[PDB]
Amino acid sequence: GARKGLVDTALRTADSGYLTRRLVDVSQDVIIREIDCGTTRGIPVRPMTEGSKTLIKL
DNA sequence: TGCATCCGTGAAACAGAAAAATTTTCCTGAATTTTGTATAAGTAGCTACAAAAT
Repeated sequence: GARKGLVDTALRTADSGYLTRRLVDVSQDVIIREIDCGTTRGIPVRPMTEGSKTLIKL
């Protein structure tokens, strides 16, 4: 096991860093620019509730 | 035509030559001090001198 665990590690290290690096690239400059905005629509929410297990107190 | 493969990504030659270069020489030339040298007064000195304070 332990080996497996190891070599893995040695990898998913990058894999992450990699991401962000994308993420940040794609999501790089949504900067708050502006209080005016407008609109009154949004979106709903509800606790996350796999099975009666409710993951997240709303 | 979805389905092959399949690009290519993110992770030792020489001798004889010559001609160059270069480079030491020169020289020189001039340019550039210094000094001589005047220079010319004015001088600031300086040296007596005089009356009047130790």
